[PDB]
Amino acid sequence: RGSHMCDAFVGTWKLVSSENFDDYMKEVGVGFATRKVAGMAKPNMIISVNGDVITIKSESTFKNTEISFILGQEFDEVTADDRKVKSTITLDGGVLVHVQKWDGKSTTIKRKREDDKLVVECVMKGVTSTRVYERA
Ligand SMILES: COc1ccc(S(=O)(=O)Nc2cc(C(=O)O)ccc2F)c2ccccc12
Repeated sequence: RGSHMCDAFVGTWKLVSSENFDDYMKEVGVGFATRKVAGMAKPNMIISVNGDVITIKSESTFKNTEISFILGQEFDEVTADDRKVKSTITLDGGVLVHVQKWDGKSTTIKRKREDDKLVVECVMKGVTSTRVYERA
């Protein structure tokens, strides 16, 4: 197989900034103790592409997680904060758009490349958070 545009995401990334994530987590419904421990974490994110399958791994002192998915195809995800969600990830103009659905709720996480960074923007009921990763 040849190159794909989404190979721009591939690599090893480290969190360098996080803005408003506590208020986002409150809107998502994350409990106090999990918010405090999860907000401290400075994860590494490892993204790989193999054929049609994209794999996103996160490693941190809080939790290790791994999702593998095909664009546009719904999957089951257990999130780092222990929600059991239905997830669908698509590519819209270079941006990975990830919708998580659970318990009648929904949140959207966008991942995009900007300069040498990977920018993660999430939104829940009007509350947004921005988390920025750099190459590790
Ligand atoms: C480290 O505590 C977490 C790790 C991951 C998730 S999430 O469900 O994967 N969504 C997500 C991930 C990122 C990221 O990886 O930076 C940025 C914004 C997000 F909404 C969490 C979701 C809720 C609370 C804590 C989470």
